[PDB]
Amino acid sequence: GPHMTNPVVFFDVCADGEPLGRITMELFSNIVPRTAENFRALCTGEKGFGFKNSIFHRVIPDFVCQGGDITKHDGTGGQSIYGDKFEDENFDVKHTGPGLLSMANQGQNTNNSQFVITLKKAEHLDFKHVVFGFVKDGMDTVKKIESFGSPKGSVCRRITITECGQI
Ligand SMILES: [Cl-]
Repeated sequence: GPHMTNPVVFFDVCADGEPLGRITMELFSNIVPRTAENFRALCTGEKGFGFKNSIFHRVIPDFVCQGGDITKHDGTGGQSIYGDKFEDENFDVKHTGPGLLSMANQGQNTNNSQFVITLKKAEHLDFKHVVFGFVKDGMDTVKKIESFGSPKGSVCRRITITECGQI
């Protein structure tokens, strides 16, 4: 669960030139170490690729803010530090409320770099998507991102991760 030894990472987010603030996230390395490590390394950029300058390409109010397509920047791409895809590590954490970080996928064992931040409980994603962290500060920034979304997910401003890293 939450723990002092878990890594902490951040995104600084902008919407068409407007600063939205910083999201700070704790990653459950103690539950899903491979999945947490992937996300952490993508935040620092240490493998030579990562989340910096990527966008939130799909935002559905009352559901998710989705980003992490670092290879195509449109929802069709993504890549992990382990290759194009990696396994669903476990489903020990459920989608019990807002502010959870969960891996996007297109089927079993197809995790890459795409992720969502939840805006609500989502039981239907349990045993389907791996939850690997939570927003510890900056949920206000997440609600700003939500404000630019729409029912089908298109966004009215380009929402970018202008800086990111590990605390
Ligand atoms: Cl302890």
